[PDB]
Amino acid sequence: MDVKVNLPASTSTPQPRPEKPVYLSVKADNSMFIGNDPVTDETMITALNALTEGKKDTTIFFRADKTVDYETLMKVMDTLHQAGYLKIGLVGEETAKAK
Repeated sequence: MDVKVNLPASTSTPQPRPEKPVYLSVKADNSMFIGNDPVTDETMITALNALTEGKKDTTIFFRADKTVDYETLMKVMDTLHQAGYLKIGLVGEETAKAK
Protein backbone atom coordinates (compact mmCIF):
# COMPACT_ATOMS: atom_id res chain seq x y z
CA MET A 1 0.00 0.00 0.00
CA ASP A 2 1.61 3.22 -1.23
CA VAL A 3 0.50 6.35 -3.09
CA LYS A 4 1.81 9.87 -3.68
CA VAL A 5 -0.93 12.39 -2.91
CA ASN A 6 -0.83 16.16 -3.43
CA LEU A 7 -2.65 19.27 -2.22
CA PRO A 8 -3.12 21.51 -5.28
CA ALA A 9 -4.67 24.93 -4.64
CA SER A 10 -4.43 28.56 -5.74
CA THR A 11 -6.11 31.92 -5.12
CA SER A 12 -5.79 35.17 -7.06
CA THR A 13 -6.47 38.22 -4.89
CA PRO A 14 -6.05 41.98 -5.45
CA GLN A 15 -3.13 44.07 -4.17
CA PRO A 16 -3.89 47.82 -4.09
CA ARG A 17 -1.17 50.30 -3.12
CA PRO A 18 -2.95 53.28 -1.52
CA GLU A 19 -1.23 56.31 0.01
CA LYS A 20 -1.54 57.38 3.65
CA PRO A 21 0.26 59.59 6.20
CA VAL A 22 2.94 58.26 8.54
CA TYR A 23 1.86 57.91 12.17
CA LEU A 24 4.07 56.53 14.94
CA SER A 25 2.81 55.05 18.21
CA VAL A 26 4.85 53.81 21.17
CA LYS A 27 3.82 52.18 24.45
CA ALA A 28 5.18 50.45 27.55
CA ASP A 29 8.80 51.01 28.60
CA ASN A 30 9.72 51.13 24.91
CA SER A 31 7.71 49.37 22.20
CA MET A 32 6.73 50.58 18.73
CA PHE A 33 3.43 49.52 17.17
CA ILE A 34 2.42 51.00 13.81
CA GLY A 35 -1.04 50.64 12.30
CA ASN A 36 -1.07 46.94 11.45
CA ASP A 37 2.73 47.12 11.36
CA PRO A 38 4.35 46.23 14.71
CA VAL A 39 8.09 46.83 15.13
CA THR A 40 10.86 47.10 17.72
CA ASP A 41 13.38 49.72 18.85
CA GLU A 42 15.97 47.84 16.81
CA THR A 43 14.21 47.43 13.46
CA MET A 44 12.49 50.79 13.93
CA ILE A 45 14.82 52.42 11.40
CA THR A 46 15.02 49.56 8.91
CA ALA A 47 11.26 49.03 9.03
CA LEU A 48 10.57 52.76 8.74
CA ASN A 49 12.65 52.94 5.57
CA ALA A 50 10.98 49.77 4.28
CA LEU A 51 7.58 51.44 4.67
CA THR A 52 8.41 55.04 3.78
CA GLU A 53 10.90 53.86 1.16
CA GLY A 54 13.52 55.69 3.20
CA LYS A 55 11.84 59.09 3.03
CA LYS A 56 12.59 61.40 5.96
CA ASP A 57 11.14 64.38 4.09
CA THR A 58 7.61 63.46 5.18
CA THR A 59 5.73 65.01 8.10
CA ILE A 60 5.52 62.05 10.49
CA PHE A 61 3.59 62.33 13.75
CA PHE A 62 5.32 60.96 16.85
CA ARG A 63 2.79 59.57 19.32
CA ALA A 64 4.33 58.55 22.65
CA ASP A 65 2.32 56.82 25.37
CA LYS A 66 1.65 58.75 28.59
CA THR A 67 3.68 56.09 30.40
CA VAL A 68 6.96 57.02 28.72
CA ASP A 69 10.12 57.77 30.71
CA TYR A 70 12.66 60.55 30.19
CA GLU A 71 15.31 58.06 29.10
CA THR A 72 12.97 56.61 26.47
CA LEU A 73 12.04 59.93 24.86
CA MET A 74 15.73 60.86 24.98
CA LYS A 75 16.72 57.70 23.11
CA VAL A 76 14.04 57.86 20.42
CA MET A 77 14.92 61.50 19.77
CA ASP A 78 18.69 61.00 19.63
CA THR A 79 18.06 57.94 17.47
CA LEU A 80 15.74 59.57 14.94
CA HIS A 81 17.91 62.69 15.02
CA GLN A 82 21.09 60.89 13.97
CA ALA A 83 19.04 58.79 11.56
CA GLY A 84 17.74 61.88 9.79
CA TYR A 85 14.08 62.79 10.16
CA LEU A 86 13.97 66.57 9.84
CA LYS A 87 10.18 66.80 9.65
CA ILE A 88 8.53 65.09 12.62
CA GLY A 89 5.23 66.55 13.79
CA LEU A 90 4.58 66.57 17.53
CA VAL A 91 1.12 65.08 18.05
CA GLY A 92 -0.85 66.70 20.85
CA GLU A 93 1.88 69.29 21.33
CA GLU A 94 2.11 72.70 19.65
CA THR A 95 3.78 74.84 22.31
CA ALA A 96 7.24 76.42 22.31
CA LYS A 97 9.53 77.45 25.17
CA ALA A 98 12.92 79.13 25.57
CA LYS A 99 15.08 80.77 28.23
